[PDB]
Amino acid sequence: KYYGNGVHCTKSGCSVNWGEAFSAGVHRLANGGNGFW
Repeated sequence: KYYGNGVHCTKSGCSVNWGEAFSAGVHRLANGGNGFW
C-alpha cells in the first residue's frame, strides 16, 4: 500500500520516509513556474 511522496504505511503503523517527502514538498514549493525557484 504505497502512497504520496515519501509515505509508506504497512505494518499497522506508518513509516513515512521524511527525506523523500521533505524534498518532495520543496519540489512542490518550486515545481516550475518557468523559473528557478
